Amino acid sequence: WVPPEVFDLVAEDKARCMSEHGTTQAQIDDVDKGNLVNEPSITCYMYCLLEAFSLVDDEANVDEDIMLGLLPDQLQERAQSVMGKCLPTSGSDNCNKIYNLAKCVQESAPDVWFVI
Amino acid sequence: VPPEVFDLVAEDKARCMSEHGTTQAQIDDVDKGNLVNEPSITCYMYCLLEAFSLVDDEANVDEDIMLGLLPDQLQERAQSVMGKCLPTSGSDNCNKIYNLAKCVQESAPDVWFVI
Ligand SMILES: CC(=O)CCCCC/C=C/C(=O)O
Ligand SMILES: CC(=O)CCCCC/C=C/C(=O)O
Ligand SMILES: CC(=O)CCCCC/C=C/C(=O)O
Ligand SMILES: [Cl-]
Ligand SMILES: [Cl-]
Ligand SMILES: [Cl-]
Ligand SMILES: [Cl-]
Ligand SMILES: [Mg+2]
Repeated sequence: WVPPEVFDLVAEDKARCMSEHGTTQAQIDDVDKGNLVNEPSITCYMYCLLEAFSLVDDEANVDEDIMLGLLPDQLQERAQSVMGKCLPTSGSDNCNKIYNLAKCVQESAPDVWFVI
Repeated sequence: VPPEVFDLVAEDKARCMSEHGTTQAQIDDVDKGNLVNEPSITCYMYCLLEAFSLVDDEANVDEDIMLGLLPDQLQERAQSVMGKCLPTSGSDNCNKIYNLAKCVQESAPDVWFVI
């Protein structure tokens, strides 16, 4: 046995997603605080992070069951009502659909946000 | 009032470790690629994969979800590893995941991916 090089999937996904969508760290910091803008460098970044855990496919379809598994116990009941209101996604393109979803979630549950 | 921000991965690990009596030291060892066939840690590993929909209630791997964790450039290597290591086998869910982790480690020994 030789020590392997270890890769944190979350870290590697954020590095890749930020590079593939031209996202700045300031932008990521804003997103991590729940502050969003309808600009692809933000919204396609969010999309990219969701897709890397199979929370969305490549056609903006969100997998509710995968999402529920990730959420903590204390948010399960609320999450079911919020996703019932906010899914299926709708918008102008893949990334705007994810924008609209995020905004729908914030409207329904203004005290809840997450970072992957 | 700013929203409370939940760290999903941190929550999932916290929940699994509390369910299985798993210590941070155990999780840190696995994160370094050190594996042992001990339920307190192997059941944690199963729990975490299950939370991510990577495995079902019998520790069967969902191949599309597992491959979906990885970037495009790693799909071929990942598929090769899955050819060697799936389907899972073992005496219970925790042992199935232990055998899977060990297979994955042996099959791609230069690298170790962790949620
Ligand atoms: C429907 C639901 O509960 C959560 C989906 C909201 C989108 C959140 C995106 C988060 C991120 O990209 O960090
Ligand atoms: C259970 C788990 O953490 C999944 C690890 C990610 C997929 C396995 C990687 C294969 C490869 O990249 O060598
Ligand atoms: C069997 C396999 O492919 C991966 C084993 C589980 C690794 C999951 C990492 C968990 C953590 O980092 O806490
Ligand atoms: Cl983009
Ligand atoms: Cl959807
Ligand atoms: Cl479209
Ligand atoms: Cl399997
Ligand atoms: Mg994919």
